[PDB]
Amino acid sequence: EEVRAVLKSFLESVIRDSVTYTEHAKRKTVTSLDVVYALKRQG
DNA sequence: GACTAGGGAGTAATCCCCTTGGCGGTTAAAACGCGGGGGACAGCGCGTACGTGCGTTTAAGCGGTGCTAGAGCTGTCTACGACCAATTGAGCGGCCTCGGCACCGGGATTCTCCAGGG
Repeated sequence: EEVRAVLKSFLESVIRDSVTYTEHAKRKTVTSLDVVYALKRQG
């Protein structure tokens, strides 16, 4: 249950950043560059 | 044309305020030490909550398919942004307050310890 909580607290952000990338991409399809760009900001 | 008179600069003396070192006096913070006690931790017991073996199924990968709506590039124009300065006012550079902040006292209030009995 705890690891379920931590994944719910991690993946929602690592897909919300991709959502913002799609918003600032005029693009309905997630691509590798956009998702990796939104992802690497974690560290 | 020859020499005369006066004042700010050239030379110089006065003042004098400004600091370099060392040394002594004195308060505050840091430095050191003890009695004792509360925090750290061993020894241990256990139970119950997982560590593990095996039966019996749903499900991701498998193997393939038929396309379908969103993504990349091809012109093309045109609304707009980076190119001089006048401006003139939005705002900063320097000064002068009295007020909120600084901070401590008298007191009410509150937080804590004990040796006993209750």
